[PDB]
Amino acid sequence: QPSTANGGFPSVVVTAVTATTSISPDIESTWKGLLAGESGIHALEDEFVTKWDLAVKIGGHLKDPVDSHMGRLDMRRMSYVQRMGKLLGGQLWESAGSPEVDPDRFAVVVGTGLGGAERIVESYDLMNAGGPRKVSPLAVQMIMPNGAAAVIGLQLGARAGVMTPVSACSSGSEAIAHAWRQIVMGDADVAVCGGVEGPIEALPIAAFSMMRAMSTRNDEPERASRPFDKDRDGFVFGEAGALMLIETEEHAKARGAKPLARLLGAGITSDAFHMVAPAADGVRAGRAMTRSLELAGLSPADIDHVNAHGTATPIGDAAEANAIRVAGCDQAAVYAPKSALGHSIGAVGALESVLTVLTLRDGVIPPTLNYETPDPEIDLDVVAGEPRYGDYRYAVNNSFGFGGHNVALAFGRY
Amino acid sequence: QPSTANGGFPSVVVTAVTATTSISPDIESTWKGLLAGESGIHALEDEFVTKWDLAVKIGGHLKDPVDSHMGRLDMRRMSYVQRMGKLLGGQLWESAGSPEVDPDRFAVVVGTGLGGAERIVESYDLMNAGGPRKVSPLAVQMIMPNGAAAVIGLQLGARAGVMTPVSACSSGSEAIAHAWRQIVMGDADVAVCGGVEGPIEALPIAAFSMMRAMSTRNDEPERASRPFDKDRDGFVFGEAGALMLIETEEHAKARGAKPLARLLGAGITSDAFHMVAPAADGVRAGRAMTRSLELAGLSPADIDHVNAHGTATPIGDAAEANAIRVAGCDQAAVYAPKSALGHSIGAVGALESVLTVLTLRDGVIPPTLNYETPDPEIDLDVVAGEPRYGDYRYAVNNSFGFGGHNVALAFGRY
Ligand SMILES: [Cl-]
Ligand SMILES: [Cl-]
Ligand code: NA
Ligand code: NA
Repeated sequence: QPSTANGGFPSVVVTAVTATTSISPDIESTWKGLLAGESGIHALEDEFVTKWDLAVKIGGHLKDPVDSHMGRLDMRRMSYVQRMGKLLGGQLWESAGSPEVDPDRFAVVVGTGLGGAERIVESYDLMNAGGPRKVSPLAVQMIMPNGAAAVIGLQLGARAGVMTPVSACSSGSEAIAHAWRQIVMGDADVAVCGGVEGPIEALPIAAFSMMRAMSTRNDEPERASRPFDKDRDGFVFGEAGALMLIETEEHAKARGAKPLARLLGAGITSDAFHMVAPAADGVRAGRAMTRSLELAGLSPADIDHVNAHGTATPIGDAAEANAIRVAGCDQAAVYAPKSALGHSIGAVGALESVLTVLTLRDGVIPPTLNYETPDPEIDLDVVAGEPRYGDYRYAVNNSFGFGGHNVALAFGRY
Repeated sequence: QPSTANGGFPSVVVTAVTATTSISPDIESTWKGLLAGESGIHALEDEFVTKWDLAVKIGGHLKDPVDSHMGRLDMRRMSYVQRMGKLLGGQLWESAGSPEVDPDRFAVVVGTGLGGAERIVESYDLMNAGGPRKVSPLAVQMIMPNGAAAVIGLQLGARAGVMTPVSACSSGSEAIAHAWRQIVMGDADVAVCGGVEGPIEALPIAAFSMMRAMSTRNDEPERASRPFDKDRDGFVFGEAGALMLIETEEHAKARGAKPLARLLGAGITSDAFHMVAPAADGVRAGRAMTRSLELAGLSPADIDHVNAHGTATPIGDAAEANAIRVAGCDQAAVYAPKSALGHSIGAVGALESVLTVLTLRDGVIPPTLNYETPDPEIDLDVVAGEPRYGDYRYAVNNSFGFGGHNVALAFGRY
C-alpha cells in the first residue's frame, strides 16, 4: 500500500502561497493580523443592505479590491473570478521566483463555489436589447465555471491539465487534493492550486440567511463569527481567494526553492445525507481525515493541529466535533480561522490550507476569535485568547462543504 | 510503473450504461438508430428562433424530454440538470440490477458544462419583487454547479466522494477519468460517473454562433454536422445526458454483474494555447491519448478505434487529426458521433464514452454521417456509409473541450 511515509508516493512540498483576504492583500500581513487578534469582519456599507433591509448587515469585503488592480480591458473581457485568478496567479508566480518549469509537467487546479455567475446573467441583457449578434464574441470564455482555472493555466503555461472541481465550501481544498493526485500519479511535477470566489452580494446573503445559516449579530460585527462557542449563531461571509504552488521535493530542490511545508495526503468522502446539512454523526467527514492520514502514512496520534472547517453554525460545528473524534484527532490543537476571516465558499478551503502551511512553518496557531464559552457538546482543544506557540509536526485542514462534500488535507512541517 | 496491463492498477469494468439523446431515451435504441444511419438533428421549432431570427435554426432536442418524467415537486425544488441527473441515476441503477453496494466504497462523479444556470438567474427575480425573505429556502441547493452530482449521490447513497469536474466539452469524460482514479487509488470500488447538460436555448446558440463555431446549414438539418468532411461548417447542438456504472472487476464478479467493457486508463492534459481555440499542432491533445495508453499499459498499435471528439468545426477537426497522428493512432478506425447526435458540451464526452463501450461490446462502429468528401488535410480512416463490423480490441474516446481541456479515455473489450 503506497503512502507518502513509505515512499510509495513522491514527496510533495508547498513552495509558495498567495492570498487576498478581508484583512490584507498580503498573505504574510494577513498572518500577522490573525496573530494580533484582528478581524476582517465589519458592518456592511453596501447600498443593497439598506435597499433590502437584509437581516445580515455584516461581512468582510477584501481589504484591497481585486478591481483596483484591473484595467478597462480586463474589466470587459473577464469575469470577476477570472480577474481574481489572474491577479493571484501572477502574484504567486512572482513569489515563487518566476521559475521556468516544463509546461508539459505543470498543472493548474482551481476550484470555485458559485463561479462566473455575473456574466451569464449579464449576457441575457444586451441580447434582449440588440439581439443575438450583440452578444460579445467573448461571452463563451467569460460564462463557464472553469473560466478562472483556464485563465491561470493560459497565463502561466500549464499543459499537464487545467481542472476545476466544484463542491461548494470544499472546492478550494478539493482543488489542492486533485493537484496532489495529479503529481503523485505521475502526471505532473508542479501545480498551482487553490480556490477563488466572487464578492459579497445580496442574493447569496438572502439564500443562506433563509436557511438560518448566518449570524445576525449586527451590533458587534467582529464578535459575530464564533466557531465552537456556546453562543454561536451562524457563519459570516468574508471574501477571499488563495493559491499555492506545490511540486515534488526533487523539483523544488533542483530549482533552489525553499519548501514552506509538505503536502502529505488528501481524503475526499461524502455524507450522502442531506442537500445542505452535514450528518450529525460526523462519520464520513471523520473518514476523510482518516483517509488523508492513510495516504500520508500517519496515525491520528501524529496530528498535533486541526485547522477546522468551523463555520460557527450550530449544527456544523457539532458535526465537525464528532468528525474529529471519529478520526481520533480530538487531542489536536484546533483553530477556526472563519472566526476572523469569515466564510468564502469556493476559496476558503484553499485559504485555510495556506494558513495550515503557515502554522507548521512558524510553529504558532492564531487565537480563535470570540471563543469565550466552550460548548459542552463540543469538547475540543480550541486555541484562544492569544496565539499558541507549539511543536506542530503534522496538521489536517478540514473543509466540510454544503451538500456533505468532505475534504481533508494532511500537511507536515518541512 | 503501475499500469492496468501489469496489474499495478486494479481492473475496472463498465457494468451498466444509461443515456438520453436526440434519437431516443433508451441507449440501446439510440445505438440501433445510430447503426441505421439516423440523425437526431432537426429544424428547431422553438419560438426563440423566430423571435431572434437566429442564424442557427437547427439542433437536436431530446426525443423524450426530461420533464415529461418530472412531477410538480421536482419541477420546483431541482434545477434542470438535477432533474436530468435524478432521472438518469435511477435508470442506471435499475439497469445494474439495483445492487446493494457498500456506501463507503461508492463514489459519484458527474460533470457539467454550463450547469444549473437557470435557477441563479431566476433567484434575482422574486427577490426584486418581494425581497430577501421571498427567496426559496431551497435556492442554495438549486443554484450551485455541483447540484446534479449531489442529487445523484444522495439518491443512490454514495459516501466515497461526490465530485463535479468542470471543463466545458470535456466535463463528462473528465468525470469518468476522476471516477477511474478514485477507484484505482483505492478510495472506492464502484462509481456512477458521466455528464449532464441543459437543453438548447437562445443564449448558448448566440454565444457560440458569434464565434462562427456553429453550422448554419438550416435547409438540410440532418446534413449539417459533417465532422472531418471537406464541406463542414461548424458544430450542431444535440441534447444529451449520460451515466455509466464502473467498478472493480472483483466487485462486479462478486455480485454477478456482466461487464460491458474495461476502462483501462485516462489522460488529462491542457493546451494552454487560447481561451477557446484548440492548438493547431494537436500535441497536448495527442499526449492525453498517449497518457491514457501509458496508464492502460497499451501501445498505439493496440488501438483499433478512436471515438473522435469531432465537432465539425474547421479548426477543431484539423487539430484533432494532428493529435491522433501525434499519438500514433492514425491507423485506427475513427467514428465522429456528433455527426448524428450533435454537441452537448458537459454531457457529450460521457455519451461518447458509452458509445465507445457499445462499439467494443458489439464489434461495430456506426457510420459517420455526412462524411462524403475526405478533407486532404485530414487523412484519417473515418467509418462511413454503413456500420463497419470489426475486431475492435482497444479504443480511445477523445474529448477536447473549449479552453484546451484534453481528456482521453482508454477502453478495452471485455
Ligand atoms: Cl490556547
Ligand atoms: Cl467504413
Ligand atoms: Na479549515
Ligand atoms: Na469522442
